[PDB]
Amino acid sequence: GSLTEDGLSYKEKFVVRSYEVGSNKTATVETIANLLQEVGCNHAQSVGFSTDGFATTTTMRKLHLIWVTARMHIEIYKYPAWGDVVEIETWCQSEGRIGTRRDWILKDSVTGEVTGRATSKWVMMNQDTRRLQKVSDDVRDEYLVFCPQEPRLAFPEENNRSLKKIPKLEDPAQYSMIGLKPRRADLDMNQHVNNVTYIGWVLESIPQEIVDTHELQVITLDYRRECQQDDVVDSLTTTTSDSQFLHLLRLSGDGQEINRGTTLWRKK
Amino acid sequence: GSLTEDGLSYKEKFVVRSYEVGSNKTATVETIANLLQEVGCNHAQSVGFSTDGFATTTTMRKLHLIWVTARMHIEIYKYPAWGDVVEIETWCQSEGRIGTRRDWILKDSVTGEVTGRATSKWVMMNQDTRRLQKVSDDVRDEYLVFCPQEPRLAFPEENNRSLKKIPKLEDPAQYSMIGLKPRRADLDMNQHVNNVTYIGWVLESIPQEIVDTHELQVITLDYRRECQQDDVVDSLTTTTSNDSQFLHLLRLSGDGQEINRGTTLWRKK
Ligand SMILES: Nc1cnc2ccccc2c1
Ligand SMILES: Nc1cnc2ccccc2c1
Ligand SMILES: Nc1cnc2ccccc2c1
Ligand SMILES: Nc1cnc2ccccc2c1
Repeated sequence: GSLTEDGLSYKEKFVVRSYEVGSNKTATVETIANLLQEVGCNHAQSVGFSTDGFATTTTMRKLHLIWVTARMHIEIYKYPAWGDVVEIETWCQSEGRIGTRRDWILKDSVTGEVTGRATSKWVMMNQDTRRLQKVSDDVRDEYLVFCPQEPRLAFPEENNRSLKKIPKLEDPAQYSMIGLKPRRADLDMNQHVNNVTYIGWVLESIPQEIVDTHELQVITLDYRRECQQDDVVDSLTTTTSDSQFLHLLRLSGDGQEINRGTTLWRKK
Repeated sequence: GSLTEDGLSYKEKFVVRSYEVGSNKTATVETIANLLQEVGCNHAQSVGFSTDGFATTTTMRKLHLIWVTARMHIEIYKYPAWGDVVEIETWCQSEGRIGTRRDWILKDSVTGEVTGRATSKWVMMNQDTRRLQKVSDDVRDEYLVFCPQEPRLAFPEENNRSLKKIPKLEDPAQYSMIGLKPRRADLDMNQHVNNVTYIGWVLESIPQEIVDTHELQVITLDYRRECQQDDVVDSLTTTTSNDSQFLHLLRLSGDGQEINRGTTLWRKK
């Protein structure tokens, strides 16, 4: 792909592959999430940041500081069929001392219509202590020149689905998938579990009949803790209602929370 | 991509993606196997066959007959780095009434050098009864016009690694990864476990130290039985050997029913 005319956003076109589609011959939400991650990487490379998924500056590298996803929000109107070309436009925006935001717009290359949109909140943390730091003055001036100065939101709606608090699921869960482990294909270049894997694990506890009669429209996911290579996960789901669900990912042993989220599904 | 000038082979270029690489900053063998599957699907579409992974004709669809992988053989000399463009050329060849063969050649787009090669054996079977059958003349004549008439082998060698019999691993296995289950991302459009998942499951029992100090050079995998969506798998490995060789076994964690058997060859980095 390439940076747009103003150098404040990045665009890339993707053809949907045969192994990237589900039972309804269209891309899965995990395929979409992978393409957003890929276009975010190419945007970070096109302007000089690191490309390991942390988008760091030389200053951030010296201080052992990385960017970590705290929240992901995805809304899909139409999943592209295999062979279809999808165009994704992405940009970053500063959210003061709290962190950074990356937004995406998905379009049909042939019609030009918006078929999806995503937003994500990123926080700064020490890679070793796993702490959390306010965006310091020195670090923000290094990335602000690559962000639009006026607000540019994929989800502009005054107080919408991406800014609501997610509650903690109470036991007993209605549905569950237990004993979920990552394999080497679930790890990234830094040997950490890929963020898309957690989306897949959340969806493992959705009953088969929902998957067979409904299409996933919205997904909001909070990232509270990372699952290590040798950890085992339990995926929990309860219907809160269209069909809505509350989700919970937690360590199979102690029940330590790793993720919490919500999904909205539409009848086919 | 596109069919070549003679319409007897297909070529496609792929850029390596950020999520497609491993710890060495290069594509994994599972990424490669996925790209071979993708280029095979585009070749089947470019000449009118089905695109569900079974590459069927109207005659085969009428008889509930599909093509299934019996063996996969992959040899990688250089794994492409992310951002690198890899060009894959694929073609089919008839192997009499036994079945068909699909071959691949992987190249560096910039240098033009061969960085890998693969071969696979496919058998014809009834979708429902799961019973294999020898290719009839009516079925053979429908695909022969899309195959080179002279033999065209990715592995031409007098006695090569892709035609050797794989023995059954004996208990106790040296290494093992137990309780492996497929998720929805491991299923294809027909809700069957993707063939690349079995390659990943085989490699789950290779010790971390080998993965950290060696690079996978050769992998030969036999597909004896399919793992169902609700099945659990056990992955077993024993060292059989500057190079490291292993014997592999995938089997159902319950009854110990065999699903796959294979061999891997690794070279020191
Ligand atoms: N409607 C969809 C889309 N993508 C999915 C991805 C993983 C699991 C279930 C899904 C259902
Ligand atoms: N805080 C950041 C991080 N990475 C970026 C990559 C491209 C453009 C703007 C960015 C801002
Ligand atoms: N050297 C390699 C290449 N690809 C792999 C894929 C899956 C697991 C281990 C691997 C090791
Ligand atoms: N037996 C088959 C199946 N699919 C093919 C696709 C393209 C060219 C030749 C083929 C032969």
